[PDB]
Amino acid sequence: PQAFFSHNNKDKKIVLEVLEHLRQSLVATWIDSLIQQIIAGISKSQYFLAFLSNEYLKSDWCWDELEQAYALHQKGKVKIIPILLTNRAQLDLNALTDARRNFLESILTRLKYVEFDPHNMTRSLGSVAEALWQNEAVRFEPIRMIKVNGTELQVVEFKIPGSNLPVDFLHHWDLKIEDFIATSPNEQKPVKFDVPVALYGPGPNWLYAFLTLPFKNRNTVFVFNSRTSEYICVYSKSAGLAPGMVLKG
Amino acid sequence: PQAFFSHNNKDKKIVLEVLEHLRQSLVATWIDSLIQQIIAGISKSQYFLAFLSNEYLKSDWCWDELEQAYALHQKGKVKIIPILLTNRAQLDLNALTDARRNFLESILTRLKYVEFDPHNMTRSLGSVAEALWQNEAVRFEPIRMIKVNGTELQVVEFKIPGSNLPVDFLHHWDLKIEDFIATSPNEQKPVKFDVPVALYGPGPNWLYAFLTLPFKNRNTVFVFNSRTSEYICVYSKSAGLAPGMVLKG
Amino acid sequence: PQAFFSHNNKDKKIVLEVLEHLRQSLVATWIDSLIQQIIAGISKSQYFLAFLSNEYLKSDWCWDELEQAYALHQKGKVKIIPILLTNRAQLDLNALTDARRNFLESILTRLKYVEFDPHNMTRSLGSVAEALWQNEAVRFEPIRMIKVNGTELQVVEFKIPGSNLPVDFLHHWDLKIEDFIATSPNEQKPVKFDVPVALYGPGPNWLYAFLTLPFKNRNTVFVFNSRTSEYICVYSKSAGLAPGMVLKG
Amino acid sequence: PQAFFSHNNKDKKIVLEVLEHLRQSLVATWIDSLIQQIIAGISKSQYFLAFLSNEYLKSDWCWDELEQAYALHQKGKVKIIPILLTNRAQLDLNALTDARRNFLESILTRLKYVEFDPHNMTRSLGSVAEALWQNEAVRFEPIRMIKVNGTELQVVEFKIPGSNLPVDFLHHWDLKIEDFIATSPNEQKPVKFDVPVALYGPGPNWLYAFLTLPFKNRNTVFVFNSRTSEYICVYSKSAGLAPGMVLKG
Amino acid sequence: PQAFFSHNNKDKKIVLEVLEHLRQSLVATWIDSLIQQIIAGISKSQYFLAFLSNEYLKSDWCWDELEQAYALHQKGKVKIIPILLTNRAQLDLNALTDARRNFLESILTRLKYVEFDPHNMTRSLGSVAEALWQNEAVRFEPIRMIKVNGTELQVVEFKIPGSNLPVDFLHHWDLKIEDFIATSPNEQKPVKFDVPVALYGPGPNWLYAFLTLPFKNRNTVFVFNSRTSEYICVYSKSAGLAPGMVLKG
Amino acid sequence: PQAFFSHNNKDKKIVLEVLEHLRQSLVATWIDSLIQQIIAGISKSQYFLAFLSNEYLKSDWCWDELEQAYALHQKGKVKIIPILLTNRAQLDLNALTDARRNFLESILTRLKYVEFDPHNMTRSLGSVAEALWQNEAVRFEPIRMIKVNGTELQVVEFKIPGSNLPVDFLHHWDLKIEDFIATSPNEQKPVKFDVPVALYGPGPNWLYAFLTLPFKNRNTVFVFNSRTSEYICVYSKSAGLAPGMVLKG
Amino acid sequence: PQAFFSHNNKDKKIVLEVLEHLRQSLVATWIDSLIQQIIAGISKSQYFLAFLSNEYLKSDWCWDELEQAYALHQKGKVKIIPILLTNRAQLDLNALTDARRNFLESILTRLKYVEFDPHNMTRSLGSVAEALWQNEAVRFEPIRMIKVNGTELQVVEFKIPGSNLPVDFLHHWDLKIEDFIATSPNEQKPVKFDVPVALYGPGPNWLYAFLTLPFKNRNTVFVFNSRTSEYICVYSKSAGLAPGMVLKG
RNA sequence: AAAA
RNA sequence: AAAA
RNA sequence: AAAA
RNA sequence: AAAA
RNA sequence: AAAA
Repeated sequence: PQAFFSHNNKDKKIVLEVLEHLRQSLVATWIDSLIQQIIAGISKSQYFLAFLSNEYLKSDWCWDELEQAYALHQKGKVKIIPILLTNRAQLDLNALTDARRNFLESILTRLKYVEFDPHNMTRSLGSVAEALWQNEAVRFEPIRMIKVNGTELQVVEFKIPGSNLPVDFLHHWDLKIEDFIATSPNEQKPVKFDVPVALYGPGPNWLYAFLTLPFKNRNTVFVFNSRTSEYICVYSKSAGLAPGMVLKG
Repeated sequence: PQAFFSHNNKDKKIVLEVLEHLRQSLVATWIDSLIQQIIAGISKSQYFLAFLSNEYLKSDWCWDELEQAYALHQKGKVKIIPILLTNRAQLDLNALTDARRNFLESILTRLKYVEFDPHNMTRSLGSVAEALWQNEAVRFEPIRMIKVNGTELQVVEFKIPGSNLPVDFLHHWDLKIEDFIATSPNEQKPVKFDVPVALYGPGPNWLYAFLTLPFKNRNTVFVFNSRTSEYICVYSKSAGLAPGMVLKG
Repeated sequence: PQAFFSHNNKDKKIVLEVLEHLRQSLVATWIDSLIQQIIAGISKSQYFLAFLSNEYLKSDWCWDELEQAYALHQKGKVKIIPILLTNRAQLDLNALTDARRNFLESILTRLKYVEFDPHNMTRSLGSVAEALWQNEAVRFEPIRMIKVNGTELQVVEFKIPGSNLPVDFLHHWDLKIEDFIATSPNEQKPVKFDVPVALYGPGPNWLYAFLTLPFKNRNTVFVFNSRTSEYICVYSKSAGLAPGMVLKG
Repeated sequence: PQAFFSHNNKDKKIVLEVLEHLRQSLVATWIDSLIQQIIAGISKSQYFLAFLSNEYLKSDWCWDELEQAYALHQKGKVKIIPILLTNRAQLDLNALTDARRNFLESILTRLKYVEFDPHNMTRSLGSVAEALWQNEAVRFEPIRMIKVNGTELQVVEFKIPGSNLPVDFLHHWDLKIEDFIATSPNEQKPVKFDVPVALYGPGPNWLYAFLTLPFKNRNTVFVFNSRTSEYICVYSKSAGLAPGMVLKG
Repeated sequence: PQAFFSHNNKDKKIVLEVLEHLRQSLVATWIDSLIQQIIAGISKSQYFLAFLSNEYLKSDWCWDELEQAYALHQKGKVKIIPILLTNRAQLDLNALTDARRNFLESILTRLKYVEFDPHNMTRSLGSVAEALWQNEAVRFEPIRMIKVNGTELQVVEFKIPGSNLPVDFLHHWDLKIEDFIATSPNEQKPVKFDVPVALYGPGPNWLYAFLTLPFKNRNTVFVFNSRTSEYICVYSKSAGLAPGMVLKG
Repeated sequence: PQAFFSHNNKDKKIVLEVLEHLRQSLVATWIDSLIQQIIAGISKSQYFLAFLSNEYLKSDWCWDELEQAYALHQKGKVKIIPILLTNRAQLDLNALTDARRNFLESILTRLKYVEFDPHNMTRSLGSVAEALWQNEAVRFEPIRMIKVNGTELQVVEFKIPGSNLPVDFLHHWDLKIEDFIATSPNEQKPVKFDVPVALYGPGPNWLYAFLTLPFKNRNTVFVFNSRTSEYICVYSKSAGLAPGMVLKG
Repeated sequence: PQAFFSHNNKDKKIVLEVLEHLRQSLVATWIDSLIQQIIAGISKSQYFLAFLSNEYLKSDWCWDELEQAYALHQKGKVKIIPILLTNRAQLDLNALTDARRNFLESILTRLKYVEFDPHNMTRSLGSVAEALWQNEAVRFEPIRMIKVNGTELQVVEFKIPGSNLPVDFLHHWDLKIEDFIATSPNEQKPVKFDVPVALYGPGPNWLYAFLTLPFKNRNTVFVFNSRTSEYICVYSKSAGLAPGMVLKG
């Protein structure tokens, strides 16, 4: 799923680490218009991340985007997730005009908002991630760079809400993965360059085949089997790795 | 009230934000002598801001000015507010001569000093302002650049010690306000050019009359009435503003 | 507020004295058409003074002016205050036509009239003034040339019926105090030229701010503080009058 | 309570001194229409005063005013009290028409009247106040200029008929003290300007607080305590009047 | 009443809440010389707050302050209360010299101290209040905000030691309330800005009048009557409320 | 503004003295066609002074000039001010035919006329100027021969009706000073040759600069400042007249 | 004001650019004797710009010039402003003779001097102008060329120290504008030839007048009015403009 | 009239 | 065979 | 009239 | 009329 | 064959 970030200029510091955190969660991002890019791809387009803040509301340029963002939000192409950088109590509602105020208090109630606090980032980041995935198909936890039995790998863990997926789910998905693979060691990407990749999480056989398949000629692939709770190598794109060696988890 | 700033050029990096914050507090400053300018105006001349530091006391010129400043301070013409850039414990007291040392500790104990800390910026500047307003009449908080109900205005805050003021207090005041009004947008002044000016805080009616009058032909003036706790416009020097419109606060 | 005077040339001896007393009461006066001047300004345009007299009812030009005034009075844009030059008993009703008698009786009975007698100037002038402010907001009193502490002053006394005013009340006031200030000693104006002006009577802070603000560069202003019950100087334009003098009252 | 005075110009000498007497009893008095002023305020609007006299009944304009007042008085919105300038025996009933005589005879019997005699001013004035206050709430007394211990005070003495009030009495109490205070020494008001006021009469604590509160910045306030039967200064406005002095009254 | 705080900066963290709790008790607080500030106002000047701590007893600068504080306490100008941050058993009495030691034990026995602890903070806070209010007049329990019947309000609790007060008690009271009313919502003070205030507690009528009177144009005032036990509105400064409503307990 | 005079030779003795008075008011005059001179310059070209006189009604050549002037007035190019040499009652309307008697009554009733009596010469001149400046912008008063402090000075006084001017006013102001100045002492002009001039009357600074500017190398200029109310010399042209002298007018 | 320059020929590179900026601030300079030129004009002769440098102290012909300037400075004809080309710390005081050295340490201490350094042109040039007008009347900021709405324009910005000027201040003023007007584009002058000049900065009307007259037949004049904050044209010396358009800021 |  |  |  |  |  791709995402759009609308935020005020005073908050570069508090945006990218949210921006980056979503990137390691394999969520496509585009920071910098945003309105015409809404009409792109599938009906499951994207979620508007309105980084609501006191100084954000004093920018009319920021306000008009949120106006058009909600204007086509009702028609169903997008749902807006407004993250309050500050607590709802001390949002300065008096400065806005009555039309602006009534428009703000509308969406804040009938549509669920997420509060953000820089002091406790861990629960703050998770709240946005949970809000992002709340109305979604199979989840995607951030990539963990872990070490097992002396070898290094990055694990891609995905959680399936409920138990079953639609049989034709892959037709409507929008998470082609090959653009998340780093091409150079210095390049920052969710998947490190030439680092072994492991898939974790229970799921159907077609889901697993759909994920490792684009990894050919890119990275060694590891698969986790619950029968013995271990990782299994399927692709050997680097020396010292054989297809089928086992790592004890 | 005017203020004279005595300092050495090594601590230049910190003095401007001290006086810049002080200038928004409707406090006149005079950095660049200071001795002969003491004898000017009313017996409520000024306060001597001696920015005491280890390198400050190492300069013979920086010492003699304080000597004369204290010499006529005993006559009561001026009071000195000592600012310690470095905490008193690590002050290089040994480098001074015995006559120099005995003089320095004399003012330090019998006269209250203000401890300064670059890290705790907000509280430290408040303490300096507090000492300035400690022995003064009605206070003057720094100008807050606020916007309320779609219109942007600069507010003026004043706090009165006790409950009452002398009837002839305006006779002995030295705070003419036409020297704090900006003439051009680029040059800095406590009162921004053409920006609506607001008066807040309880006070006598004659105090209000003395303040709004010099703003004629300069800026739109706003007054706060506690009966409805809202703002009232008295002067309309700009388009789109009518005398008597009410701002919700 | 402005006022339109309807009178016959034999009553010219008395209208100007009424006009002057109304002028000294800070009421704008318009003597010399009047019909099209009615539709100008806001809904609180003026109050029509019908100086009813025996000869006034004998003029065809004077009759039709009243009729159109009443025609617009029904609309509520203007109202007519009938001032009786002679007593109602001795009014020449027989000479008038049947329509004129009925029209005169309709306005004299359904709308309260004012009885005027040359013998009692003080009460008659006050009743004329009282009828002007009965349905009006905060009251104005004639300017008084009063000398206190050996210093000459003029007073602008305003009385508030009900001790409460609308918050946006000034938005609907029709009076520019500048036009009442004389630009020359020979000019006839409610406020004399270079004579200090004093404000008296209870009122909100914003009313005091609005009233004395246009006085800048025109006259020195004084206000009343009921806490100590004496006048205080707030403006220094004349020689020897610093801002802050206190004059007992 | 408000009061509307209906009288003939022959009794003009007597009504104002009756009007002035009721004014000192903190009764709002309106002399100068009267019909459309009935529809204003609360159900306890006012008490119509019919100054019945031989000449008064001889005027058609005055007669129809009483007819309208009684006609809507049967609705209970207002009550009329007849004050007889002449005694009932010598009233000119024969001059009245049969409908007028029956109408006057109807009201004079079913509704209680008050007799007025010029020689007995002291008794007659008390009866007028008693009739207004026989069917009314907490009663006041006319203001007395008394001097205790060399201090001038104006006692506002009040009485409670029954020593029991509704707990929400102040909700419908249409008595605003602000309008009864003098803004100038020459102003005719029940409360004189700058003269300290004194509260007398047993009652609930909150009743006092409602009365003294508007006096802030207006007059020095005194309150009577029955524990020592002595007065207490609670406001310090005039010179030398500290809040807390004791007067043996 | 006023209070002066002398302490060491390692105890600066814990002192403020005691001061902040004390401020809520409508008790004037002065933290930051002090020795010359003792001679001010009436003989009931303040109470000295000696926060005795093991760190405190090692400061020569802090010790000598206690000397003149105790010295003029013998004259009866001020009475000192010692607050022991640590329990008396573990005070480092061995560090002090003999002369300093005999000084400290002397003031500990003949003068009542208070025992303090940070675990049982509530009782510890109450004990300090009791010591201050033991020798004082009618008490003042800290302001509490209670939402009764859907309207927010604050209660000013006052309790009278014994049963009565001197008739001239108001003269020497140093508790003018205006020093405790906030002017802005953000700035902290015992009385919140624009919040309705209520007076609850038995007392004489003049005491009630003296309290609500300074609140005009500041906050809405409520008075408690024990006859039926609700709050009675006397002042109406906020929209939606009128003087006369009742708040059932 | 321009002025075109239409009159008969019988009133030539009085026409030029009215023209001279209007010339002294800085009004441009053209005496001796006029019909084709109407279409010249700007829309606010001039005002037709129709000197209505009985003999003028007997000269058909004068009649036809009025006919087109009315016709061109109807489109708004010019406005006619009819001046009555004789009063309305004695006007010879009977000798005029039906078409002409209907012609004049339309102007006399629908358009305001000016009454002129040679006896009240001063009032007549004022009414002529008053009508001329009634529909105009800032007015120009007659220039007086005033001596102050031993200096001969010609003062130019103006008055702003309403004390407000369009900001772009100078673009459409058809008032050039250069043609009102005298080249030789014997030449008749509103401005005397080589006599120093002054500016008086409140107004914007750009208005003052515009009026004095054409005086370079022409006359010595003075200005009036209301701060001290003394004339200020700004031009050093005549001998002994330095720029900067103070003239106590 | 006037200006005399004292410098050494090695520092020719810097002085003329200091002169160039000072000339742009409308100060006439005289670089190339100087001693006899002091007795010329008024008591406010000029400010002696002593460009102190290491080599300047090494020229005997340059030194005695300073002594005569200083010696006559005691008479108050001129005040000397010393500019330090190099810092005071490494000034070659040892090379100078005892009399010469003592003369230098005299002037350097009792009169304020100016430090100048290459690396910062802007502060160095501003500080020179700052001390240039520290003891002088209304300041004249350097001429700046600003094109507004497509119209090229040069602005002369002047600011008044304090709030008021002496009424006869123009008598002693030494800023004859005609000496700063260019006659040809090629030559350099503070005012560009044929380029319109705009007047900016609050001030009295007469001061505004004093500057515009010397511009007639020379350059187009513009005046900034703060009522609406644009520039108003009063003189038309160039085609395409006639006095009166508005240049919105 | 010291929560009337 | 889209870095085999 | 000391945020009426 | 001291940026009206 | 939905971590076989």
